[PDB]
Amino acid sequence: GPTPMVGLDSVSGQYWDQHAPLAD
Repeated sequence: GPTPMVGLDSVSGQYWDQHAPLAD
């Protein structure tokens, strides 16, 4: 998903996915 990290986001192939104000 949209956050500046890596992994999890296997529904769009992107850079993290896990809600909290760096991960939203």
